[PDB]
Amino acid sequence: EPRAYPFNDVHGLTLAGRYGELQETEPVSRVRPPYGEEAWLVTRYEDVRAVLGDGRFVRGPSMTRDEPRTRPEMVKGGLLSMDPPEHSRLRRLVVKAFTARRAESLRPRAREIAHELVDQMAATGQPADLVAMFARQLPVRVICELLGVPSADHDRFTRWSGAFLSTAEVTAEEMQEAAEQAYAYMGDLIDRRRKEPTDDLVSALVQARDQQDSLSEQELLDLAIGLLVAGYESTTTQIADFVYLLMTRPELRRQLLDRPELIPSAVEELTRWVPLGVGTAVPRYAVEDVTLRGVTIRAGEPVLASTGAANRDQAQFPDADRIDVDRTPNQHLGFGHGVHHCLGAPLARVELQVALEVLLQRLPGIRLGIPETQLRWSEGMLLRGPLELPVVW
Amino acid sequence: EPRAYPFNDVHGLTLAGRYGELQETEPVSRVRPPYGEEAWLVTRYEDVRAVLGDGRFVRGPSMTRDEPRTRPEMVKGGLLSMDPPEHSRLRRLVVKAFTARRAESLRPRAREIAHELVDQMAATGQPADLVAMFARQLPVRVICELLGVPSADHDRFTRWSGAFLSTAEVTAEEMQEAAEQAYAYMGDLIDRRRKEPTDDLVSALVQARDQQDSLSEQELLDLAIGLLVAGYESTTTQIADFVYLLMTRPELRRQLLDRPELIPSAVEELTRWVPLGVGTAVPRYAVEDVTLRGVTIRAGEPVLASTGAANRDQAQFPDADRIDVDRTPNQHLGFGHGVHHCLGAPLARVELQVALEVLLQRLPGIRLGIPETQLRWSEGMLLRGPLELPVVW
Ligand SMILES: CC[C@H]1OC(=O)/C=C/[C@H](C)[C@@H](O[C@@H]2O[C@H](C)C[C@H](N(C)C)[C@H]2O)[C@@H](C)C[C@@H](C)C(=O)/C=C/C=C/[C@]1(O)CO[C@@H]1O[C@H](C)[C@@H](O)[C@@H](OC)[C@H]1OC
Ligand SMILES: CC[C@H]1OC(=O)/C=C/[C@H](C)[C@@H](O[C@@H]2O[C@H](C)C[C@H](N(C)C)[C@H]2O)[C@@H](C)C[C@@H](C)C(=O)/C=C/C=C/[C@]1(O)CO[C@@H]1O[C@H](C)[C@@H](O)[C@@H](OC)[C@H]1OC
Ligand code: HEM
Ligand code: HEM
Repeated sequence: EPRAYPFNDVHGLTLAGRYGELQETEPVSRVRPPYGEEAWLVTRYEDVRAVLGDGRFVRGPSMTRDEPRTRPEMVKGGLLSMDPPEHSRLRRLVVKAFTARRAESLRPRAREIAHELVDQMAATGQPADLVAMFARQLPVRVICELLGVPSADHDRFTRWSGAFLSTAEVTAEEMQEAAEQAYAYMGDLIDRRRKEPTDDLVSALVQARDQQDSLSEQELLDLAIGLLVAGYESTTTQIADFVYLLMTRPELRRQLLDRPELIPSAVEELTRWVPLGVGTAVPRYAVEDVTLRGVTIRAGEPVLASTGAANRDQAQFPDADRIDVDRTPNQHLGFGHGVHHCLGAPLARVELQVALEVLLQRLPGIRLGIPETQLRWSEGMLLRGPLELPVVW
Repeated sequence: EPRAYPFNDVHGLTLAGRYGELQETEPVSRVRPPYGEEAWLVTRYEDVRAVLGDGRFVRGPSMTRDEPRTRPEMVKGGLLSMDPPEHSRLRRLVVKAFTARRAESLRPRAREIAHELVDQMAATGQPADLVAMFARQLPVRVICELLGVPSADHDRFTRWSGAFLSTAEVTAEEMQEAAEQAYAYMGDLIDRRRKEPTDDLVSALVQARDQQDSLSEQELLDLAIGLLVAGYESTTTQIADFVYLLMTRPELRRQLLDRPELIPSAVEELTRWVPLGVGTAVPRYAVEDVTLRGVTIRAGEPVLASTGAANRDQAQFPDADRIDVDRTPNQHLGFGHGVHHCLGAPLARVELQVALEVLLQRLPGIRLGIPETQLRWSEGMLLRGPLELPVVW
């Protein structure tokens, strides 16, 4: 009797038709996921937004419950699993050091990195795999620059962080040693920035103060690693998805070639339109009985709030299925909302603006080097994107 | 400048959002297929119906053209490769023998075969592969019945026919040997039926006459074996896809369990809704310059008419993306239209109605035996449906 969920087919970026049907007829409904408990699905923009910004919906039970999810393991911990007030303290300290200014300051280095990755693609010659060569490379190198990892070490961060990808084919024993080595490096680097501060993020976290608090050694170390993981896969996938769309939606490519000044606005409109997630935001749990648009969610029931479906909700975005690079307003939920709203978002926007800008500067004739019927899509089951994008230009 | 086409991915039944965009803004557009010549893609119901019904679009050049298509080899020949008047002669004789009345008379043996397969499937315990044990078994056995293959040879016949499926893992030599034996067998049976007529279809085809004309020895053979192939894979795949939908859409399962008399209507509505083909109907070729929606289609250009998109057109079907078993009217194009309209359609309706009726009658708790997200999909590249459907009940 609950619907089998996810609805989205991972082999592509198409929004499941069942969402539009639910948004009209059963905006809060019962779903059964591949693993974990039955849950409530929330689909409309107002409701998704209410849920994510209502402190009555918490994340803390995720530490002990059998969470609704697509994969048999549970991934627990980090900032996304924490509730106010301990969440709030870490976040206040991180957003103090990790500011929009600091994001903006990395644009010139992000462009240099993107151009170097295109040079390497030019050198290997066509067709070249935009996924392996650019999308999987840029986000992790940019995050290494943000944190302050010396560039001599960026190659091997890339290799370690690759073990933490939901698409990775690694043994659990290889992934564990990748994690031990990553942590050991970062703990060492935090210790070097303590004794001798630089202008990088690790130094600024070591010395951030709020009221009278500061991050502890372990907090620093978890938060640095977390930012790397949080920052990598989601950015890589969304680059791969945006290029894929530029290659398959010709009116969109033409527009941004004609008017590159529309790129920042195009990044917001694609973040809105691409239903990136296979399913929803990580489950929230009702702290007490709450009524949501006539349906009572009892205390402790999990809620799956779809930002995907929300961002395509006709009541909020007129002609919601149209990509309109000049759409205003565009208050989308693609970076979340409320206390857990993406703290990487100013940087992710810079990376996505730079990726588009540079790719269209360098490879304006870019297109798929294979038929779409032969694209391989990711079956990681967390985000939707291509495994390889062979391109010609 | 042409888009790559097909847009659909093979691994599911998702209808590409680009189809709706083209239906609104570019209902006749240039595309490039994975193999063969560039072509015109037609997507509105009116237009696809007009193409398929209009004698100016012929199939004869398929015999010598580099046809737009999804697999490297070409499958040419059979009735579908013919034009009036030779097509007309063959068809008139076939539908003389192969009547709606003959197809209905097979309902009670189809039910018996279906119960037998349910019994065999139940005996292998749960979970059971609904595809291998039921969907790939019913259509070929019923075509065997239709033709008058004696029931003792259905198992061998099923093994030969199996070699012709687009999913088949056979070598070239294996497929040739299967064809050669299937030809000799069918040859032998035709001769046996000429000497001693029975009430089966092979007998009716030997005896059928029209304006004093009749089928030759070679024609009969190729029509007989042609009916087996046209009738096997498509009905098997549509069984699999209908049952997959019933197991994943609980309200649809519920309505048909409550009201089995809705089944006929449901088979129509699902035939409409399911974009069974990866791509379009096989290409038609304009005999002379034709205008279609104000775009000039030059003589000889291939024309890809998407019955998948047509059946999903909002201009024809209110709420076209919604499955409504009581949809009326439902003038869908899932069995083609015009002179090459599916001539097995009455029998396919019988098989699909029987497949639903017997499974829901015997296994009313049937449901997936693994998460939908873990289903494996066919990569035959022609029709879409699951490779395997582990079920429990
Ligand atoms: C897809 C991105 C997402 O990926 C993840 O959640 C990472 C998932 C991988 C698959 C995990 O590794 C697997 O663990 C299994 C026990 C064995 C698998 N192999 C060995 C066979 C192995 O691959 C986790 C456990 C890996 C470790 C290093 C980890 O904790 C990674 C965390 C990273 C989380 C993320 O990078 C960020 O988390 C996501 O952030 C989004 C913004 C949230 O919306 C949400 O997205 C779905 C949330 O997803 C759970
Ligand atoms: C998707 C359904 C479609 O299947 C097909 O079209 C299936 C075609 C498969 C994919 C082909 O098999 C491949 O051939 C390759 C050269 C090698 C591959 N292996 C060995 C690596 C092999 O798998 C073709 C060649 C199979 C042969 C036996 C064949 O001619 C099959 C024809 C079957 C046609 C169909 O079963 C039905 O299509 C029929 O096509 C005829 C040509 C038409 O006249 C018409 O039949 C009346 C039409 O039905 C309405
Ligand atoms: C296109 C790229 C990105 C997308 C689409 C994205 C999306 C999101 C979303 C939707 C959330 C909220 C999840 C929820 O509430 O369930 C989130 C949180 C978060 N993001 Fe991102 N993100 C991206 C890039 C980044 C980057 C580059 C970083 C770091 C540099 C980052 C760091 C984080 C962290 C640490 C959280 C947890 C915040 C908290 O719980 O307080 N993200 N992101
Ligand atoms: C659900 C199963 C079936 C579906 C969805 C289906 C669909 C179709 C379609 C859409 C066409 C027209 C294709 C075109 O014009 O390009 C066609 C043709 C054809 N069908 Fe079927 N069909 C099915 C079952 C059957 C069966 C059981 C038989 C045999 C008894 C059969 C025999 C044929 C033949 C011989 C043709 C070619 C007709 C001609 O060219 O004149 N089909 N079918």
